[PDB]
Amino acid sequence: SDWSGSVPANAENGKSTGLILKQGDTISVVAHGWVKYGRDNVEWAAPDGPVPNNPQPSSIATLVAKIANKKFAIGNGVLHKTVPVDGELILLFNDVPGTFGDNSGEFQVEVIIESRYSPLK
Ligand SMILES: OC[C@H]1O[C@H](OC[C@H]2O[C@H](O[C@]3(CO)O[C@H](CO)[C@@H](O)[C@@H]3O)[C@H](O)[C@@H](O)[C@@H]2O)[C@H](O)[C@@H](O)[C@H]1O
Ligand SMILES: [Ca+2]
Repeated sequence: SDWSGSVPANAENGKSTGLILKQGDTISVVAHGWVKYGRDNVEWAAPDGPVPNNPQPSSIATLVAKIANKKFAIGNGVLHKTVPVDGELILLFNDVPGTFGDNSGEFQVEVIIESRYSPLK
């Protein structure tokens, strides 16, 4: 993997991967494991999001990619997706701001930069 590490659910600013992406690059991601987005026994999330017996609002408590303050869905993973904007890849458990204090656990995530942008010409 270009980067492998943990994404803590309680990190309100996510986990910086150090991968500096450019528009037109392609990346793949897979994310494993389980986190809590609250203290109650039902408030569990996979990267794809809350367990559906306790749904939360759109995008909340899901694993997203933050690139230059833009957010993109990742969830359990993506394959060979084109990057739309330049920026460092930050992986984030997208809880509601200010509600990370009751979060626990971490995802195990792998990122591969499948290609760096180069046009056919
Ligand atoms: O949406 C993100 C948010 O989800 C959870 O909070 C929403 C949850 O709040 C209330 O649930 C309880 C009731 O006591 O209140 C706390 C809120 O932190 C929960 O632990 C507990 O279940 C509502 O009554 C529920 O309908 C609603 O789903 C999570 O707790 C927050 O930290 C935040 O991540
Ligand atoms: Ca929370």
